[PDB]
Amino acid sequence: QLEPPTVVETLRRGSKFIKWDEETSSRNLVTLRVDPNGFFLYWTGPNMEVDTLDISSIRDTRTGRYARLPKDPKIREVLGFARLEEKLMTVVSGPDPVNTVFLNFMAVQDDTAKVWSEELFKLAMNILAQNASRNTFLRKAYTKLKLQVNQDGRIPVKNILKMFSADKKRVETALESCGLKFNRSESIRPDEFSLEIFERFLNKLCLRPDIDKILLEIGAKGKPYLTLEQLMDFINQKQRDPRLNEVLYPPLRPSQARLLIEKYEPNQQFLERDQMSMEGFSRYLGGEENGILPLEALDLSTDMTQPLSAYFINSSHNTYLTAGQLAGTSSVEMYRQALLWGCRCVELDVWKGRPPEEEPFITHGFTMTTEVPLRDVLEAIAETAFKTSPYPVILSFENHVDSAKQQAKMAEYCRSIFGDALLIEPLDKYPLAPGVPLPSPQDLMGRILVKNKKRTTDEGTASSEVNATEEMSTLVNYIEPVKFKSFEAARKRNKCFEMSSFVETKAMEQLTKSPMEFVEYNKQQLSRIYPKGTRVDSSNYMPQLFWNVGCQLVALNFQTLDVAMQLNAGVFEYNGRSGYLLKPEFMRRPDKSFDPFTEVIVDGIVANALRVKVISGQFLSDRKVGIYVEVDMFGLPVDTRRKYRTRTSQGNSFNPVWDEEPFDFPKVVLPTLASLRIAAFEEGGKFVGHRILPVSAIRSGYHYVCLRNEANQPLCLPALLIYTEASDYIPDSLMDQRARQLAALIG
Ligand SMILES: [Ca+2]
Repeated sequence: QLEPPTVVETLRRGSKFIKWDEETSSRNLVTLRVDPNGFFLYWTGPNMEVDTLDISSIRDTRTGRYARLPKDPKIREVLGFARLEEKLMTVVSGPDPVNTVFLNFMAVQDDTAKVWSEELFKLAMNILAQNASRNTFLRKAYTKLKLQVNQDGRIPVKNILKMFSADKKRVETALESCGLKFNRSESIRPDEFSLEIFERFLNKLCLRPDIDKILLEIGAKGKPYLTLEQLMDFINQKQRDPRLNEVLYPPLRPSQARLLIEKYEPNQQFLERDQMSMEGFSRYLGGEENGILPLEALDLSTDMTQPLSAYFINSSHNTYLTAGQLAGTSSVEMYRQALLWGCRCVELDVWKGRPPEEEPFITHGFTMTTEVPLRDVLEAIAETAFKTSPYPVILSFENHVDSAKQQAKMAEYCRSIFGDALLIEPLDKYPLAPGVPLPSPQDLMGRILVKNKKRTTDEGTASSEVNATEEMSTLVNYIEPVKFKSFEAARKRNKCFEMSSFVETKAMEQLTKSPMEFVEYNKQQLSRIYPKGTRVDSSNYMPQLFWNVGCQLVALNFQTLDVAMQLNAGVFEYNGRSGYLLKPEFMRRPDKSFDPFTEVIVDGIVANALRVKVISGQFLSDRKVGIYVEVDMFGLPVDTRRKYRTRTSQGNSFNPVWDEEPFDFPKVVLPTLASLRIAAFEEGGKFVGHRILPVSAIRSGYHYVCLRNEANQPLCLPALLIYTEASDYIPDSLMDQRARQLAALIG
């Protein structure tokens, strides 16, 4: 039921806006249009050149009172400064939550900005628009070329030369072949640059012997075409998924297989005889029908009824910072970016107020950073708590205010800002008695829970907390922190609404010492882990180390995107970006038990066996440089193999072909926790793209994988071509041993 991106009628034609820059302090009058496929937001600016904004890279559009107000008096004199409030709209785009740009537009009509903001936020955060197929990204590149015209309304050659900048001579060679004007400028009329000419230009620019090898291997030892039984047997032999059932996902019939030939083959002579040439099969391999993940993977199809303790929750740590821990600058924008990305547990370190006024502020503990006040932070959390996923957001207070007047001021702020969302009273079905589990995420849709006390040197400043008052301890009902004594002692206590906060090193000690008791603890209560205090440059531990034993709130640092943050943002993308993933069956049922450090297969869990072979790649860069591709697998410490690599291609960043043996992962013990990680690098270590695929729902056969950038935003051109084969498994000093097992996962 996930819709395709549909551009409404009032955006295809476009309205008028008054784009104002705060820096240049200027006024222009532009017209905002969205192209009919839903790819760009383009406008003809003052310099007669069409500016474009990629609509997939929009983080937030905010209008009304949340929009940016001008602080230059002369630009308010220009705009004439309360109906003038709601005619504002700002668009927030960028490649990571830190380095965001702003685009300010003021409408000229009456009540258009609300419709424009809502339609742009719907077109940006779409699910099927992000997980598209390969042909859609090629058409996205074509629409990018068709929009950006010059002052004479033609397409200059320099845009085509800046697109495929990994060569020169083949570009004008193929343009001379296809019948195009190759020159310095050449002023190409857009009528003679339709989509078929673009497809001919790409097919004569990049020759594909790999698809010729695939056509050689799938039974076309006769040259030209494919018959119905050959194409049907290719699909039903290679492209199946043998883990599923043959009665729920039925095999392909020729009556359904004729529609693919009627849809993809361009040649009318092969079509009447029901055949498929090479030019049609190459179009088939990147369509809607043959993707890398099925559409059930990203749809909100997870059973959201289980207790809250059975859910990996996307969390953050020191969300106010934007740089290193010591001398950073605190900012309120990072709360909005974290909540709009999909984080659900943010942090607040509150401090006491000054003599002359009274206000608590948020900053790091005496390391000489900046200061933001608490009211703006709570307003930003109230604004962007449910703009992306209607599911409960846990606030994590780290209180330091010792003057109870300011504590009652903070409690009154929290009550007056949020409203009905804040969980001020416990629920009817679930009381706070020893014996009853936590509520469900479905029961708390749209609510906000706080985490405060209710009446060391490595932990940072989060160990000298202050005791509560009778005002701020009313709000703490379901998630209340408590000091951790033992596992059997906190298991005989049987109070499910407790939770404990660890530091990274104490959690590593508890994981190496007694893992089964840690898993049995995590079936009932919540447990949050934050990184240590030694990390002054905002590094990240690998969160799989604590996802293995069922920790729910594994807090990370959102400012820097290393491999840990890449894995976190990649694995919480599924389940509709809701921020909640379900734990597997053997870590939330109280009768089953298993060791997380096992090395043989676990009874009652069906193992898998995966085999990945990289074939080729396309348009991976914009310069002559080599390319190599990495394949890693995270998971349980028996499954984690992150050594594999391919040989470096020579100077082919345009169509390199690798040719070696596949990478075998022949015994995956717990398959519904492993996460395959394909990544491509230039020679020397420059990052190109990566892609996170879970092993529980990856397809088999030849597929196109479209790489993403560091913050999981879809790149247009670069795309690998892999061949995977998933199948069911057919069988043929202690602390030293635990650290030896954890070495490859730590890295
Ligand atoms: Ca903190």
